[PDB]
Amino acid sequence: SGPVPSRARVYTDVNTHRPREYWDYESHVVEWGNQDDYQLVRKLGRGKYSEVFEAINITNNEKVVVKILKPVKKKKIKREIKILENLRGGPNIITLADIVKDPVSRTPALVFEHVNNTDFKQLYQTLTDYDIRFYMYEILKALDYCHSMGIMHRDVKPHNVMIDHEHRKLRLIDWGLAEFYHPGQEYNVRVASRYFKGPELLVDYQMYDYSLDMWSLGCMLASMIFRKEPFFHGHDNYDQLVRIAKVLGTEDLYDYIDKYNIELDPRFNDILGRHSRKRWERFVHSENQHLVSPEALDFLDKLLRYDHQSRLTAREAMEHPYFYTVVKDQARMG
Ligand SMILES: N#C/C(=C/c1c[nH]c2ccccc12)c1n[nH]c(N)c1C#N
Ligand SMILES: N#C/C(=C\c1c[nH]c2ccccc12)c1n[nH]c(N)c1C#N
Repeated sequence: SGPVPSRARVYTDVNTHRPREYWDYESHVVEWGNQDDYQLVRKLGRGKYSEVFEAINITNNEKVVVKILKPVKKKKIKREIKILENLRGGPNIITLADIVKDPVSRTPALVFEHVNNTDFKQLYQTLTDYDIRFYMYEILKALDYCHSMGIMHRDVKPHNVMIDHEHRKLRLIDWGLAEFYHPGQEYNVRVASRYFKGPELLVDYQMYDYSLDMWSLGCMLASMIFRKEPFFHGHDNYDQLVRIAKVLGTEDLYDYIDKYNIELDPRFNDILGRHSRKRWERFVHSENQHLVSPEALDFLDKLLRYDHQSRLTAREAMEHPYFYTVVKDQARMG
């Protein structure tokens, strides 16, 4: 007896009514820019499948970021490209400025707009209550947009949210794990960073959807308002679910498992133990209380739910009273 099927309760059939070309990334034909337009300046970091450089566009002296892709399935590169082109211009979505390659070796690279980021390990220490509300709202705009365009990000975490704080400018980056949502599809659960993996991933429930990103977002919120990063700190994927259970409680976890007829690894129920659901107020201390409000705790509570169908959508989240003062500020006459 296998697990009960599931489908997204929003944007379920966005890709269904799109032209095949929209989601059939395998058939996408890349339009290549010119490699010689860019000069590498400094290495910023290294992914498992890429190397990331600060660069300059020499035709206009603008800073950019160049991500050189290591040898990998072309299918994976084409998926990231198609997704970035589909979402280009969307609110707080990183802009893919160009796609280039060594014309002889064919080694390809993605070129992005530059964000003058403050590393989150430094920045979050200094964020005010209003700053958190504001940037959470910006992330929600990006997620509602990509979800409405039929795409799951699947790697929401502080490292993938670039913030130029003095310009109050936020971009959601690294779309390398993102995928098109098709109802009934069984997806790879090996996505997202350990600390931001939703319960569905940790229990190997493959028929997940956009709501995975809302779990990850709730993990970020908790880490910001409680000044504990990451909030759920497991030592491996099994222990990650234990850390969640110690806060959300084991009864609601086993209710979730039961509802979807999920078969848990035998090892789990010995390490999961029995835990009451904790009040979110328990994590409020003198040092973080200026970032916590009844509205913050109510909002967080509505994101961090075992049942993916029970989590707020990005659109529902933007309606929450937590964002009242932010929404007025955004109401811009310009
Ligand atoms: N240096 C160097 C490399 C340069 C490039 C290869 N394509 C590119 C496309 C646009 C801009 C630079 C390169 C490189 N090629 N292959 C790697 N793994 C590299 C590294 N680092
Ligand atoms: N890593 C990475 C990326 C950006 C940065 C990493 N450290 C930084 C330090 C200062 C300024 C920008 C970055 C990045 N990855 N993908 C993109 N589109 C990016 C942009 N911008």
